[PDB]
Amino acid sequence: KKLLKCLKCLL
Amino acid sequence: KKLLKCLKCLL
Repeated sequence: KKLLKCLKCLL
Repeated sequence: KKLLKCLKCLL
């Protein structure tokens, strides 16, 4: 939903 | 996290 959130979610 | 959830989350 946001870029830093995406990184946190994927990792 | 899961594929159908991703679709729902993106759209």
